[PDB]
Amino acid sequence: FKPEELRQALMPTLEALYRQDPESLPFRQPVDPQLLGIPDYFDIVKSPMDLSTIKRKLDTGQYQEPWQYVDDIWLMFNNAWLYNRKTSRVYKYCSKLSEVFEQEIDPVMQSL
Ligand SMILES: CO[C@H]1CC[C@H](n2c([C@@H]3CCCC(=O)N3c3ccc(F)c(F)c3)nc3cc(-c4c(C)noc4C)ccc32)CC1
Ligand code: NI
Ligand code: NI
Ligand code: NI
Ligand code: NI
Ligand code: NI
Ligand code: NI
Repeated sequence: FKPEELRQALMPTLEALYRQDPESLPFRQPVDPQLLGIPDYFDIVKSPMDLSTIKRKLDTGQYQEPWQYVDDIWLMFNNAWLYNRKTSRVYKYCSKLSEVFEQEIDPVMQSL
């Protein structure tokens, strides 16, 4: 896997997430527990992940192969499904992003 060519295949699936409005809005920056006043967040969520961090990882070439990228995307989703209640807007928005992601990523993984 050449990093620039891998980035060209993976990045459209990240943009597809960012395009989701409002559903990507809680995911575009790292969760800020001090601003949101949720001091238990880093207790429950051991490994934070968000779209901005995944973008930087993609841009800088830290994904050697596509399943590490998939793994971080799902970590983002999984953190929010763990921390947030099923009835909450963030949780529902998370499920929406995951639905978009599976639609986007499956053709890309098969082409890779
Ligand atoms: C500047 O952009 C705004 C900042 C406030 C944000 N916000 C909000 C605000 C505050 C409360 C009321 C509300 O409805 N919010 C909100 C706002 C926009 C959304 F798209 C959304 F789904 C929820 N709640 C957030 C929750 C989380 C979160 C994630 C992801 N994982 O664990 C937690 C906790 C992250 C952000 C939240 C939503 C986007
Ligand atoms: Ni593009
Ligand atoms: Ni939408
Ligand atoms: Ni390499
Ligand atoms: Ni993982
Ligand atoms: Ni598409
Ligand atoms: Ni699938």
